[PDB]
Amino acid sequence: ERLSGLTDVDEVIKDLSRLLRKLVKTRWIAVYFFDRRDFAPARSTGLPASFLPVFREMPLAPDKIPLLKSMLRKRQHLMLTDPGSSDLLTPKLRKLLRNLCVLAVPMVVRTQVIGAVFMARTRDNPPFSDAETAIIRDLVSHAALVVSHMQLF
Amino acid sequence: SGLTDVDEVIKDLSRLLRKLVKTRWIAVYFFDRDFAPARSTGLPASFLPVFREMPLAPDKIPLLKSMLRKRQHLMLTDPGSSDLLTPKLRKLLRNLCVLAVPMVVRTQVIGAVFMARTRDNPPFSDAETAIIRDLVSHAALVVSHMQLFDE
Repeated sequence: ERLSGLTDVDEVIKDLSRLLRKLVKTRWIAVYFFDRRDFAPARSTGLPASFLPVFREMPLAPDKIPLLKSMLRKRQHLMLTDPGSSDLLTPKLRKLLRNLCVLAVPMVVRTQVIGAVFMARTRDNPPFSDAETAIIRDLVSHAALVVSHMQLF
Repeated sequence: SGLTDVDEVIKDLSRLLRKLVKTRWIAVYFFDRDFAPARSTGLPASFLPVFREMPLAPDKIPLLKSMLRKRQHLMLTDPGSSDLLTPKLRKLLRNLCVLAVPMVVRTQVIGAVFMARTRDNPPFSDAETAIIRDLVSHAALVVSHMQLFDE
């Protein structure tokens, strides 16, 4: 009956996160929307409790984080299999993510980036495969289209 | 140019269902007031003309009417003896266990997925139907958005 009940972007992101975790083995998932020129934290699932305040308060600025600027410019996914030693991250982020393989998937609708989904698992596990990534990219693209219809209001 | 379309979502749903829940076949329909064939996977050759040309009318098939009213998935382990089917479907499906799953967005039925196994194999379990519900709900919402705002 009211538009608010039909445009609930957070329930879309919750459902997306749950389904991804059920389909692909992951330590955690962190979803951001593209605002202010930067990515704002939307929802995480599986982060260690101590890192939840960090996630909730830390915007991600492409101008500070080369990986993110690349993802945004190319409108394509990127994976870091050794973030600890990557110049494409901030010193802060290299340390935070040092034990992790990180897949960065932009939320793209037509030609535009509206957000990003980051998925992580520990580096002693195999990196995300092409097969896993194909599923992820599909599901994120579905969610992005839905969210974009909703954010029109 | 969009990163997906209704056809690609249905192919994706079909692939994931087939991967995660072993079936003989699946058949997906859109709800129009009857169900129109969308795509099948795994049907024998001889029945592809039947699938392509047999709309399913709830007014004629009580099982489908129940599915549509209740917004519930329904399983028949013995279609041959079932009063909730037509003579045609009783014969067609006599050797199978069939799960009927509605494609629902906020109470609205937009389609259905039928999944079959042979009667000789284990029927679908509650664990299997939970997986199915999750996948079908996702597809339903995306498809409904596309049908409404993009097509």
